[PDB]
Amino acid sequence: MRTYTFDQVEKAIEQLYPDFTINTIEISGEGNDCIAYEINRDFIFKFPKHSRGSTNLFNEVNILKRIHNKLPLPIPEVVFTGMPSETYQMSFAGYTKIKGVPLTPLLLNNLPKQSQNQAAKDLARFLSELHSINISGFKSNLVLDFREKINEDNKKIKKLLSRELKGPQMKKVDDFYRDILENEIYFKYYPCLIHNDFSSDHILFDTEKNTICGIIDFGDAAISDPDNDFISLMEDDEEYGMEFVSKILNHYKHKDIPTVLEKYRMKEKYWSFEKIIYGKEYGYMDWYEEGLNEIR
Ligand SMILES: Nc1nc2c(ncn2[C@@H]2O[C@H](CO)[C@@H](O)[C@H]2O)c(=O)[nH]1
Ligand SMILES: [Cl-]
Repeated sequence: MRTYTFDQVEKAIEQLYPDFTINTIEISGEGNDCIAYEINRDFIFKFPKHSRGSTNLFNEVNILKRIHNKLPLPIPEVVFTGMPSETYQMSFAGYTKIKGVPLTPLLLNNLPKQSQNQAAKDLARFLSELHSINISGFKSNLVLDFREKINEDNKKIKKLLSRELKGPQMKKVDDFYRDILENEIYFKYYPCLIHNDFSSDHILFDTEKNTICGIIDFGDAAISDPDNDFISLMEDDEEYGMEFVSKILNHYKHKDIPTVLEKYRMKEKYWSFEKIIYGKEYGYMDWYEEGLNEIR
């Protein structure tokens, strides 16, 4: 976590875009990587909160450039870019603002049923088109192999928690990982481009038309398991629930729905472990203690 004032934001952008006069600045929203500023009412400028976030911002800028006209929904179009330094791979990025509000579970459920169903179809067509984008020209570094990630997570957890857990407790963590890794269904998928953070906060809605009008926040985008993009929608608390996602799956012509459900169940048990690792790697200490407490 690092912080910006309006004066730094304006100065940073002026250095590189001297001819863009700034009138108004205000915070649009915040994710885990960047703060997003609304400039001149019509632009969103993301500035990274730390080096990791900046690397994700850099990722987002390059992916958006590659897929800019391949999708059936608006996505952010980059119009302004910052520069690298010893600290940030990209100091900021500016794009055209997508008007609209997040499609919260609450909003979605209050829509007429025909609109709920168009939303499901629209989300599926967007995912289908996305997961079909040809990935040849993509940076091979973008590939996230789930088997590799799980193995590396198991060594990170050991190394992080070795002096925190009693032996029997670490042995059970070890068992959990071993069990995950002997199940081939988590690891057999055809890699493609995925949004990888495809949740309701990132789906923008036009409440005059009652239709989805944008997908945002491509900072986690990767070449990986397409099923990631359904499981992130399935949580009942903060997301859409099984019923709605099962309409999406059906429009998508998903062939193996029980496999999607099993990946969701495993991801849900996996969350404590993600909180420890994501906690340390994004320096969110609250998450770390929560997952550690849970593990006991
Ligand atoms: N309404 C709107 N919000 C955005 C846009 N880009 C970023 N944000 C907000 O800022 C947060 C961090 O990117 C997002 O998750 C949204 O809350 C945009 O184009 N339109
Ligand atoms: Cl249909």
